[PDB]
Amino acid sequence: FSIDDVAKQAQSLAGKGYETPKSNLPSMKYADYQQIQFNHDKAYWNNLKTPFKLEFYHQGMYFDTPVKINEVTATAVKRIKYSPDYFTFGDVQHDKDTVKDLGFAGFKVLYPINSKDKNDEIVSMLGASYFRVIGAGQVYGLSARGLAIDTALPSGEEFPRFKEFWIERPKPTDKRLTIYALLDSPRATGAYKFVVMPGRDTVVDVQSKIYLRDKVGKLGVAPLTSMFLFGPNQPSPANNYRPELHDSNGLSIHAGNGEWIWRPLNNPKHLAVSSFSMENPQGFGLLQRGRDFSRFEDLDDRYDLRPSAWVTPKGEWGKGSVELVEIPTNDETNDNIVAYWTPDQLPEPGKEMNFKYTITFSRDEDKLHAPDNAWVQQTRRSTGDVKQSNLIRQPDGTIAFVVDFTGAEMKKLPEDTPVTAQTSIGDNGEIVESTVRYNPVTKGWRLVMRVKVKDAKKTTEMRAALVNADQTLSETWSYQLPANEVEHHH
Ligand code: NA
Repeated sequence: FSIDDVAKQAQSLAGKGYETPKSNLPSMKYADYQQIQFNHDKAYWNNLKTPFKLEFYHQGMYFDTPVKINEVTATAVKRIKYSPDYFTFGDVQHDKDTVKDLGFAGFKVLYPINSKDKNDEIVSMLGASYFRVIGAGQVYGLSARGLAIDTALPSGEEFPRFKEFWIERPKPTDKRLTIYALLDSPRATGAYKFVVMPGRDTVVDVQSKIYLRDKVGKLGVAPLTSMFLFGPNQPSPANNYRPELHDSNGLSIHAGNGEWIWRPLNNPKHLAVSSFSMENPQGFGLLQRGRDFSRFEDLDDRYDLRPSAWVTPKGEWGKGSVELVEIPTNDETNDNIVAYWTPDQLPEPGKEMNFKYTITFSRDEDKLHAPDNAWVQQTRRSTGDVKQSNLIRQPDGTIAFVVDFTGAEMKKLPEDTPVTAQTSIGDNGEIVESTVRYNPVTKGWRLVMRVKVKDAKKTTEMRAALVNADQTLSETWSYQLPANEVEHHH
């Protein structure tokens, strides 16, 4: 069994009219749902000699369609049948006749990633083509997807879904788990081979074969979905003991031409789409830079322990854009950040597309960056004059940003190193002041940029990179001041 077996099924589906899935759920309040729990004593492979274990999700609410799950042993492909016996329901029905047409909603993978005597979750595959992944000592944060379609387009995003999985039984000695997945969507289908490698960083190897059943406005490859409520770049308007609240705070990109770009995330008042056009992207990911607990202070959610996800393409992906979508949100309950690679041109429907890449879920951001290129540790917004601290100061139309850089090589540079800053700003803004100074506390350099906005109702974009005389010392801080962000009222 290989990806070809799945691809064959994908190609077939792509050559026929799309079959809209039909709900198979009978009569549910969320409270009741939370009562349906998987009997940990029923973990798949709990009887096998293998560190990996499987658990399943039960249908209910908006998980109104099932996914088929098969196990791939050395000699056979066995369909893992759904049974209410895998779960405990307590208060809910679950009659062997009321759950007759039910199947699994999704599945999770367990592994002793933290300690030998505990099978902790490391992967969760549930809903559309979404899945969550974590490394050692981490807590669930951002999600990845098998594919994204027409995201942020006025015509409406199309959400493909994984309808079937093939999980091969690992040898007792295996440290990796292979998962195959069949993806179906109104205008697209696909075949995936996932290879999950748990560790300090849990790395997922991805190979896919996508087929368009019909042309689409936008194809999102290797998508990531996260959440950003507020942070020092745009602090919470309402009092909150939490200084920050987010699963990611920036989009990191290693451009086709070698430049490193860092786009701090926002929670704009209006839908924001940012496109970084390039050819052959070397890498991109939604990162969580700054993991000291004091940035978050939340003991229940532990944002400080949530993974950064870095996508590394295998091969040349050609012309397209690493796109960032920021959605207005008032709550941390719904993800508002999306990132992906979207190709400029697509081949004719039915034509096969091959994408190979790895997704690294890590807490070692410094290791997800080139050592000889400084990165932005944090971005702090402040009123125009950074020297001023008066509490009743009236807006003077100007705004400032304190951007702190640090890095392996930078930490060694001498204090008196004449570090300069190459800046730039869009037509809607003007750079009033731009200074760089050494930070003896961090052993890095601090940039203070003050800019004035011409029209607060329009978007304002600026860029800055630390340079030396002989070279470029840091990634390019690429910031966007959302429209209506610095507007005063009432
Ligand atoms: Na602190």
